[PDB]
Amino acid sequence: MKVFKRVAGIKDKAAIKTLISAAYRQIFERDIAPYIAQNEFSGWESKLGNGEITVKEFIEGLGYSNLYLKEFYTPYPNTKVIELGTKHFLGRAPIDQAEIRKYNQILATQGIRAFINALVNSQEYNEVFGEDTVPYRRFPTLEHHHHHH
Repeated sequence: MKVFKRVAGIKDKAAIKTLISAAYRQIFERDIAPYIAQNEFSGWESKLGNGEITVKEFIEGLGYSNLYLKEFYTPYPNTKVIELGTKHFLGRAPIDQAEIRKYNQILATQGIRAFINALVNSQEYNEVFGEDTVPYRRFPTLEHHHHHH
């Protein structure tokens, strides 16, 4: 039940970097070594800790990192990048085969930066995991809304 989000008062670079380490294990899936994280994102981390950027813009920027894409995109088929990508941001599986075709089409035409940006600008993300909250896995529960047809 360890909930990682930005509290209005966290100016601490240590607590910020723990929020960032959690965001790695959400998006990149792997636990990233802090000495690697300061070689890759030490310049991007300073904006989050001092407050020049939001948590949404930081995390969307982690989704743009070619380290993540080297692992879960460049050796992976585009459709598998959709389900694992949405799992890491929305915490959901893709809705229909047509939903898959749209994320697949955006990634094919624009590219990977537009694909992550589509998952993060999905209305479910901003209303639940907004510009303060980290996208944690949404429990094995998930079952809502399903009424009598």
